[PDB]
Amino acid sequence: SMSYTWTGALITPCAAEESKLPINALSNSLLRHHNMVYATTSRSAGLRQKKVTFDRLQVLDDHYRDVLKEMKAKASTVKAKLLSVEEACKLTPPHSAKSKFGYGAKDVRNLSSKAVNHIHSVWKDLLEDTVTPIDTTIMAKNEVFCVQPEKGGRKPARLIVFPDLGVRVCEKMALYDVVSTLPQVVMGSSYGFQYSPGQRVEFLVNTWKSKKNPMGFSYDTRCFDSTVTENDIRVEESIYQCCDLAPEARQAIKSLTERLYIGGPLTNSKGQNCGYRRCRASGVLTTSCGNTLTCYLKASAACRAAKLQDCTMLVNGDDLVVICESAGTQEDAASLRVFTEAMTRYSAPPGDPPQPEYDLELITSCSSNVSVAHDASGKRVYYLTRDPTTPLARAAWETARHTPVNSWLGNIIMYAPTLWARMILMTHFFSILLAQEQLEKALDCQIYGACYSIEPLDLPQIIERLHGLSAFSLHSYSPGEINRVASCLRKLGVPPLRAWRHRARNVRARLLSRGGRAAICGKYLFNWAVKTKLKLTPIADLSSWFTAGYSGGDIYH
Ligand SMILES: *[C@H](c1ccc(Br)cc1)[C@H]1SC(=S)N(NS(=O)(=O)c2ccccc2)C1=O
Repeated sequence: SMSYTWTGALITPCAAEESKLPINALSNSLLRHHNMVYATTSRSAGLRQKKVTFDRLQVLDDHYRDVLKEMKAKASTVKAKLLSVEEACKLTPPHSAKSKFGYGAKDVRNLSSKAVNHIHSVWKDLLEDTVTPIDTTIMAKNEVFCVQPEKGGRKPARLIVFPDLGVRVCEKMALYDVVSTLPQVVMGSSYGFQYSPGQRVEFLVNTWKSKKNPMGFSYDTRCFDSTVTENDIRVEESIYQCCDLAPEARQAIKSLTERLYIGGPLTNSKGQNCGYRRCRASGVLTTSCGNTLTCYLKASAACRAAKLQDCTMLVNGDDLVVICESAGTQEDAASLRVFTEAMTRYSAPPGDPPQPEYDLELITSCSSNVSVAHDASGKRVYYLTRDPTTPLARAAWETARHTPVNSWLGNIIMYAPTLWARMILMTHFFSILLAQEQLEKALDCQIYGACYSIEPLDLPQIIERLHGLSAFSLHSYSPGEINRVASCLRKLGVPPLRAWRHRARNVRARLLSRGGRAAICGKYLFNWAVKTKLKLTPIADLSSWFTAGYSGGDIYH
């Protein structure tokens, strides 16, 4: 069926939309080519609609059924429970989109009588009606990027589809525990959200070394959400139903699946009917879990169809990487086309066709790649990195304009061992925090889709816990990594690394002259900036951060 059907009504904005990076002294000192940084807006929604709208002609085979069978067997061993209205309300982000029935995220978190009553009535409607399509709002996402001349154009805005706040609270009650525990059980080590960046690198390296003649590849599905069929979503529901669940959950899950997940009417911000959706909604609680399960199911089946030897996959939503035994270059090339053919039959054709890679560092998955550096003793240390273009463009944007989400802080946390996060992001932001006396100001940042409130002075502790002490001592980075960073800086007009060193020395001294954690930040985060290095001893439970994915799931921790 068609992923979407449009009426003609436009996807409209609910507020003023900034698209250009304003000229600001603070952001200018980080990146000069401001004209290269932009934010997508509803003005390009039409271009995105055209791409995400198409007919899916899914054909399933024995490989697919066999894998599905094994997945259900593992799901049957999982026991999940309903969340109380209180527990679901507590997971609601402080600034989540307010309901259209006269109450908001604030009312929900505070458990206002009006919020709790509407929630109760929505829940009861789910149990009493498992057919009537639930309404959803379609909006254009505003995200920041850097222009890519070679691409031939700017990126169109992504579309987000989400139901009313009351429905979202009910999703949590019926499914938060399921999406939070089921995937790792069904997928095992292949479930990518159970890993911190370091654990991810460890799994990738160990897996790579476990092959006699390693070969790996990432598979990029073109418009994954749109390729997800009504059958995929119902198969996904059957996997959830294999769990040990309370009658109410079972009923609410069937209802949400039939009324929301498999499709429904699309309404713009003006209240007009934009059309109908018959694919995955980007903005529901099950998006990440459903996508991961679906990608895994299809990729696993396609691995068997292609007869790939000793395969090992790592899946994060639609992000997929496969490492296996090579059979020669020509044979690997033929095997990948077979893999692609199967994925296509399963309704998941490629954006870019997959390419066999024989060097681990050259495999980009989930926009990242493993690279190597050395600690103080000269020992090899593998770590996760990525091209810094987007992180830098977003850092500049967030420096000029106050934003609810601080992607720069998530980037420092996730890519703390990288030379770019250390020399540029840490330096630039601590300099600003010092200037504004906001070192103790807590900030919101997304990690695996979930929202966390983090204090920047806690960075040293967070980084040590997540990456170990080596994150503060890495040096002698690879030639490839060094060149990518250097190239990115010239393109964006970002000052050279040597200039950042000078800035860091100044920032470092200022933090050391201050109290508590500020001195620890100066000592640990900027030890790389001084020749006479201090002794980095262990600093005198972030497990919940890397347990499951929640992208588009309206989760606040
Ligand atoms: C790809 C991804 C990148 C790094 C890792 Br360790 C896992 C997966 C996608 S999946 C996802 S959700 N995110 N957002 S994140 O919150 O994991 C994040 C934020 C900032 C830097 C890196 C990762 C991805 O990036």
